Amino acid sequence: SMEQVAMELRLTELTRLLRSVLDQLQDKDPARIFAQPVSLKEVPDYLDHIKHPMDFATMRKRLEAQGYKNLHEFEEDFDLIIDNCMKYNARDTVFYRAAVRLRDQGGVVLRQARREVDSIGLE
Ligand SMILES: COc1cc2c(cc1OC)CN(C(C)=O)CC2
Repeated sequence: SMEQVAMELRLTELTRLLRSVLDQLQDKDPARIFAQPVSLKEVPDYLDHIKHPMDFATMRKRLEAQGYKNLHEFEEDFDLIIDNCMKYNARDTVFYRAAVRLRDQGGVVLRQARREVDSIGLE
């Protein structure tokens, strides 16, 4: 149907905006602490601690398969990256501190992304 096509154009547009958001967020991680899944070879007990792992590579895979239906679902995954890290690692670690900085700097980006999604009506 034409309606289904229109929907898919909207999803494609959202995906384009979210790709830009994701790039901007990952720039705020120059250490690449959050670029890849935490390795279960180097951290074998990780899944005992964290029930829903997330990282930028995994987000990007879902993104390019148009797997985010709205900004909220994307934000959920971003929050998982930050929140998992702040649980697993202690406050005095480079990991925890990197998560705080990512959260603080990313909020700026996400604040405007929400306005843009609403404004352009991508949902
Ligand atoms: C072995 O290598 C790494 C280990 C970890 C991280 C990053 C790494 O390399 C980039 C990040 N971490 C998080 C997000 O909890 C702690 C574990």
